[PDB]
Amino acid sequence: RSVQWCAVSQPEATKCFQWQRNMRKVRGPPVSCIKRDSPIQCIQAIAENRADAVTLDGGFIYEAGLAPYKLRPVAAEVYGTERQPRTHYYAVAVVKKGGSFQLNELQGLKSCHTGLRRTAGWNVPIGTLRPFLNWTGPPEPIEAAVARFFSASCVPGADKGQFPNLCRLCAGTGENKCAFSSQEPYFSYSGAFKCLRDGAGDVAFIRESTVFEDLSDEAERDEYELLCPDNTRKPVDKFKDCHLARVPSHAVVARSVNGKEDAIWNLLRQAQEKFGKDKSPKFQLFGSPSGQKDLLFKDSAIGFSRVPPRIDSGLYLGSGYFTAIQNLRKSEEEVAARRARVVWCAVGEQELRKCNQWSGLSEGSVTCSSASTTEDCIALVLKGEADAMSLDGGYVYTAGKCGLVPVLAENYKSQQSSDPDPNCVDRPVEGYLAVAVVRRSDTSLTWNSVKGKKSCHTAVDRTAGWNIPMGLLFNQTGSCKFDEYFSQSCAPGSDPRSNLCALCIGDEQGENKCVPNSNERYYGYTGAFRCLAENAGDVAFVKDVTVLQNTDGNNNEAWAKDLKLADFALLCLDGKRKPVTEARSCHLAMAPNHAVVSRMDKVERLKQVLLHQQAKFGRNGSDCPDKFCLFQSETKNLLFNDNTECLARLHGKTTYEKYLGPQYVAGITNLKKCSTSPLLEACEFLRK
Ligand SMILES: O=C([O-])C(=O)[O-]
Ligand SMILES: O=C([O-])C(=O)[O-]
Ligand SMILES: [Fe+3]
Ligand SMILES: [Fe+3]
Repeated sequence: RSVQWCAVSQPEATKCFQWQRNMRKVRGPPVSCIKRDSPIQCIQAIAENRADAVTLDGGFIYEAGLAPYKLRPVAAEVYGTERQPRTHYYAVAVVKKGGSFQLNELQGLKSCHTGLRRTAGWNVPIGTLRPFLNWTGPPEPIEAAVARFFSASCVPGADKGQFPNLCRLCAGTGENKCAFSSQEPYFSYSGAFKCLRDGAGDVAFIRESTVFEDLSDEAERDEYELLCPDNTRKPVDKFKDCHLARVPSHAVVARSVNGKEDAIWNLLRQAQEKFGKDKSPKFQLFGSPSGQKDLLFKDSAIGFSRVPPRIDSGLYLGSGYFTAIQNLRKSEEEVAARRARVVWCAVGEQELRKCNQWSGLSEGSVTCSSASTTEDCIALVLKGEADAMSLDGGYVYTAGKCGLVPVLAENYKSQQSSDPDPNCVDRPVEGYLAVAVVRRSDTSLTWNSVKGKKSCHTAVDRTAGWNIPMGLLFNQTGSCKFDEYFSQSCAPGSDPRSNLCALCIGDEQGENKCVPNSNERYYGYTGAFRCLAENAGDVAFVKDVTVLQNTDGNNNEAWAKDLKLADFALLCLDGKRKPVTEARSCHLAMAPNHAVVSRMDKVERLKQVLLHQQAKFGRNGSDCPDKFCLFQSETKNLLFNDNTECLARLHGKTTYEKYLGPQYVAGITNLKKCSTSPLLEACEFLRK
């Protein structure tokens, strides 16, 4: 079956045709070409299946990610060199030398841009100069404000109608003037450079390549330089050192659903290899005829790179640049309100309910967001759509790999440095005892003979219930087969078809079996524990407070009502057995305290909001419990552990690595080797 590319022009359809001819020629996968007049029409061809793929600028991957279309990028242009190739470029501000104005002195000058809504020609620069625009906000389109900032401009695609100034130096003819296409001489990255070049403009907003690509001679290059963001002028090659922004390369988007990703990927791979960088005159994928530029793909791209399926437009774009486009549409106050506000990610209904309820008492400082899985919560923090949540030392690793960092850690009752403690915030964290619990009665179960029995775990990927156990057991056999370790388990967030989920029970309705959220009755600390207590598994991987807090009337949920501590025992690594109260000398390992994680941009504020909220809804805080307890769900441990004495200062461990430790870090790494999350795969891709 053939893969239908969408051409947004004549000369692009043409190429696509020559592209066509040499694939079937050369025996390769087939490509059918479509014609349309523009990205949006190309974006609508795709979603009502009238074409399969189209390559697009950052500004449009965005557009394309919106309902009703909702396309997703599947391959990224790679730029640079085979040696040092990249999936990002630099939005630079280029001027001719002789003059001296810096990025702040642009008001009134004439500017040349790539087109309306394009990373480097609109989105980046206008976002950089907002502060000078004196933009009142909606309903007055920013355009209105930029058209008043510069004297004359060329902003292909702007409304000549409403924004005359914006089209003033456009060089096209009649209806071609100021068009979002090749009819307009000053369009895309080379137009905009020609504009500066021809003296129409004063500044051209383009990518770092444009002058070396369009400008043959080095010494010709010497007539231009870059406006750095530090109000300094540096040479055209110090891009790395002087750029407005660093951004995501263009990408082939395609339908999320019935994408035909395979094919696209396969056609690109092949086409890549056959007609890629000087591999076949017979036809060139990244070269356009003389007079033309960037047909289909970006002249001088060096290939394509797959985009890991966890990624959408929003995560493809990056927190920074994604929210930045959003912002071209909100007053300065609404943007500022969003920043003072801490959006919390809630995992499930229950956690969502409590979050709300806090929301109401935060006095607008805390609002709620939600997901049905932790990882889906780390993905919203990344799209800047949520901002914080408390994670197990297991998710601080993933998050860490993703760029998020530990802000504050939950603090639990001490090494008995004691007292109901006044200086907990400054009190250094102590870790928690990851233990292995079994019923007193199974006198013959030991560390050494647990293997093969049925286990109960909090969820896959957490310290206590997965990483510590599974890890002690993996050292010994090197078996990546974590599902043969125990006969049938309850390890939420595993294949509900697999063994790992055989004893899980979903909800009160036998629904949600083996899901990583509170809906599963056997999920988390308390849930792994009750999986034992109802003799579903034989060993549970929890912490010791779990047994204490859930036995001896400590828990008055029927399941737990009659259990007494004396019926439980902990398995020592030594082959011994011990009473729960002896966990200090009888535990598998010491786990690091859950930590609240956030993007780096939001740390100080988060600090604040949380240090203030705990004064009021904390353990020994004000409105608690007349009004609300932040740290009480009652054994559900929603949003935080019910045993958090407080939220304490980091003491410099403020990188998932300093925080977690060489050891712990080493360990997850090994285990993740057997397989990694689609989510860790995605972040790997956006990191490099
Ligand atoms: O990034 C840009 O400015 C473009 O693609 O025109
Ligand atoms: O450590 C664990 O298993 C947890 O925090 O759920
Ligand atoms: Fe671009
Ligand atoms: Fe934990």
